[PDB]
Order: sequence, then structure tokens, then C-alpha cells
Amino acid sequence: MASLTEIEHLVQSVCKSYRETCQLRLEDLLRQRSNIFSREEVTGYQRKSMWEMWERCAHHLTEAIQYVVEFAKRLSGFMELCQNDQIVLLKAGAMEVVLVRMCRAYNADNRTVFFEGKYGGMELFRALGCSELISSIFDFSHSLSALHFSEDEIALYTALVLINAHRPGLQEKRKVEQLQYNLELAFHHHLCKTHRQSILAKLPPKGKLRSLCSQHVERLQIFQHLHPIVVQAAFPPLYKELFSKILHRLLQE
Ligand SMILES: COc1ncc(Oc2c(Cl)cc(NC(=O)CC3CCN(S(C)(=O)=O)CC3)cc2Cl)cc1C(C)C
Repeated sequence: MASLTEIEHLVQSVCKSYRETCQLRLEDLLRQRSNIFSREEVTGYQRKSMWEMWERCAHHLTEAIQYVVEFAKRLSGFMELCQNDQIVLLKAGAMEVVLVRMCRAYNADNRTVFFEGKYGGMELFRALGCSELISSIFDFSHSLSALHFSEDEIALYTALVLINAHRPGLQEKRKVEQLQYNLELAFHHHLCKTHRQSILAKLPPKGKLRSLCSQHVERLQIFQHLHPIVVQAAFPPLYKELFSKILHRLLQE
């Protein structure tokens, strides 16, 4: 199944769907690189209460996830899977897709990430009380930055992050397997064509993205146990549904 021309057509539609849902164009993020938070602004963030920082981050992550949901809806083959399988793939892979896309907003030269209009270092997030997770995210972004991914590579890699036939709970495993296989052929064909197959051995293990996501769910549990009404009253409904329906409504539109 799937000939060379169909594989190349899949590459183009995956890259197109990603450009339409990339949230911020690469040039927009790169243009802001010398716009860095001052010492006074960093201090201001560290002095914010733990629950105010958690609400702001949950809000920014929710916006990012919304673009990942739209990417999935435009992704060739995804809307043809059943609703249960669409939701199983998004619940397990939306945050993983966000963590990979995040490397585009990371500047390896000074170890800063784009957040609320400017670039700031890891110390900006000290008030969350989850410094091991924040450093793990910055390390992961640094490791992805060393690969120098093109926008097309990001599009193809993130399509495979989401289209994972091994997620527990899939009702039509074969359908997800066939779609994952075509996306993998598209990704490997594009790397072979561009002389970039050397990135394959440098891509992170599947367990690394899973550990970052498990750490996020665990740190959220600790926060929620301490501040339950903050989560109930001020966290985005989509965020709570995924990590603590909205997804069904988002996919139906
Ligand atoms: C997992 O838990 C987390 N992941 C990241 C966290 O910190 C952030 C947040 Cl919340 C946002 C940004 N940045 C943005 O949201 C801006 C965004 C960057 C990505 N681009 S993009 C997709 O165009 O490249 C769009 C703009 C960066 C970091 Cl470190 C916090 C958490 C938990 C512990 C709460």
C-alpha cells in the first residue's frame, strides 16, 4: 500500500496542516530573541504566589493544546478514526506535542524560553514549586535544539508523536497502526530525501516524553491537593479534563 507519490503527498499535507496550526510562526519567535525579561521582571515572577503562577501556566498550556487539537483535526487520517480513538490519542499525546513544539520558543544560546511576550530563564518559574520538572523541560528543549529541526521535520515528528498505535484504550488498533506506518514512511522518506537520517539515532526515546508528562500530572496532583478550589474555580476546563466533555465539543466543531 501507498506508493512513492502518495508518500510525498502525505509529507506535503502534514507540513501544510502544521503550518496552519503552528500557533506562532518561527520568524515571530526568533524576532523576539533579544526581548529578555529584566532582573526586576524575573524577581516579580518569583514573588508571585504559587497558585497565581500555576493558573498562568495552566492557561498558556491550554492555549498551546488548543492549537495541537486543531493540528490533529486537520491531520490526514485522524478525523477518519472513531471518536473514542481521537480522544485517547489527544489525552495521551497533546502535552507531548506541546513539549516538542516548545523547542521552537527556546533559545539555546542563553537557555531562555518565550513566555508572556519575552524570553526568560528557568528561574522565572521558581514560584511553581516544581523546579525539577521545569529544569527537565528546559533540558528536553535544549536536547531538541541541538538537532536544529526544520519546520517540516517538526510537523512530521509531531504527527508521529500524536499518531501512536500503542496507546492503551484504542478500539481500532489496526486503523491507528496503518496511519502511524504511513506517517513514519513519510517522515523517513523526507529525512532520506534531505540527507537528514542521522537525526533518527538522536531523537529522544518514547519514554522520555512519557516521563515529562507523568511528572506534570504528578506535580499538578500535589498542587491540587493543597489548593483544590483554585483548580476548580480558576483552571481552564480543557486542562482539568486532560490532566486533573470539552474535547468532544472541540472535535465535533
Ligand atoms: C508541562 O508543564 C509545564 N510546561 C511548561 C511550563 O512553563 C511554561 C509555560 Cl506554562 C509556557 C511557556 N511558553 C508559552 O506558553 C509560549 C508559547 C511557547 C511555544 N510557542 S510555539 C508552539 O509557537 O513554539 C507558542 C508560545 C513556557 C514554559 Cl517553560 C510549566 C509547566 C507546569 C509545571 C505548570
